Amino acid sequence: STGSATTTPIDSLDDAYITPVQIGTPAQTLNLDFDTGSSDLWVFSSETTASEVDGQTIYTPSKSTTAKLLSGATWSISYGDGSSSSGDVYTDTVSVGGLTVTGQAVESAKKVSSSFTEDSTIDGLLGLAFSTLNTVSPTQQKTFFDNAKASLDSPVFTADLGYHAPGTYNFGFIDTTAYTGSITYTAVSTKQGFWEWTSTGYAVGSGTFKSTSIDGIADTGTTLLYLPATVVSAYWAQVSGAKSSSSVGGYVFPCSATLPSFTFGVGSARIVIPGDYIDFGPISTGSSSCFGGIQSSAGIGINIFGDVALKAAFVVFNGATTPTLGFASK
Repeated sequence: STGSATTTPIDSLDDAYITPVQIGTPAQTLNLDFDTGSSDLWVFSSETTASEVDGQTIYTPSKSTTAKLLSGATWSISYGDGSSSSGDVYTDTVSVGGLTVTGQAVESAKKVSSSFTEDSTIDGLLGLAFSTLNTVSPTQQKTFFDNAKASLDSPVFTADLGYHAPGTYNFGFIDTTAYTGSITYTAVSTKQGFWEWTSTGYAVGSGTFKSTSIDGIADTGTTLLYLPATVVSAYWAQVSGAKSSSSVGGYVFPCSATLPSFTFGVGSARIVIPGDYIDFGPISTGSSSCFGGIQSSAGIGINIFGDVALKAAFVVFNGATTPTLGFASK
């Protein structure tokens, strides 16, 4: 089998991407944030504290004839950005772009933190990291991809995120029309449960390429590109007027400035992030100070190849017995 779904930016900045997901019988369609940095499929629901729901579409398990309570099961998650949620668990039928899993753990939120409530466009998350990070207790549950894997034509999914535009998640096949050149595959460590890999280096604009190993994760659920402070300093030094602002919480720059591209290494291959991808607009409405899309990972404890980087590439998440990542230009 295969599946293919369009993923759509939630706003004009590509702060995140939502993908429609069918849950239950009859189908309840929710717009979920596909997140290769986590491993829980959780949704706003009829069980979510009323005051914490503000415009989201909810899953109502009582209206699904295929929903079954996973008795005794609870979940609770906290994300790198400080947000969180928790609740109980049902199993139900879940379909993504024509690909159907029966008996998928659907984690129903009883509580969500403010940032989720405040974002009316995201109805939940669909985790695509490794199932070892799944938070369901006492019995850990598998991700949608893990459950679908054996049935797929090939045990892979691909992320093709758009710049200020929709893109595509495919399951079970590689669309050879979606990228230019060849796909370069690179080793993955699953030891922290992430799609973790090592970039071979970087370049700033037309500058010479610096060969240096950068360990990080391919994370569709993170907006920006978070890299070591040295790398990030080298980038923003090439932007007139840029500075790191402790009050704002990272690098900012005047919108009158021209942003250089940023290139990262995949083996001997090279992915170029155009400068425009690194602009995240005014820090506040009307401000001439713009927020940068490349920021320091210092104090996160891991480097994160988030949407800023991934949307410059066609990315293969290869779930073969030994997982790998593939990157192509497009």
